[PDB]
Amino acid sequence: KLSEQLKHCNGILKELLSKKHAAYAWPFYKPVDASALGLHDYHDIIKHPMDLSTVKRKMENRDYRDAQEFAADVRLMFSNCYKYNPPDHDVVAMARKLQDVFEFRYAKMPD
Ligand SMILES: CCNC(=O)c1ccc(OCc2ccccn2)c(-c2cn(C)nn2)c1
Repeated sequence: KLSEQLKHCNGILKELLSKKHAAYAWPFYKPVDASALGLHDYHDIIKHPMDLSTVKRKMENRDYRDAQEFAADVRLMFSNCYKYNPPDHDVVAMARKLQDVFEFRYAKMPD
């Protein structure tokens, strides 16, 4: 939502939030509510929380100046998941699948 590359980023963001990917994207829709989920060590392990609603707010507010800055937040969101959770947890399988969607479309960035 701005430059050509940021339009491509906004397109990816809309796809990640779309019903097409909802079966595995839903844990990433909103900030992790650590207290609600009983994850009382979450904010000791994850210094920089990130989620798709925060990425959406930042895109809407024209916070991202380029595609690289947008991608860094999306990857931070996945990295937090891989850091906090055992690699055999259901949420990690969901993260892997949504990251596959992200990486393959991000690679189609217009020059
Ligand atoms: C290391 C222990 N982890 C958790 O106890 C845990 C539980 C639910 C989560 O999210 C809701 C969710 C996801 C998938 C299936 C069912 N419920 C999470 C979680 C969510 N995110 C983004 N990262 N971890 C962790």
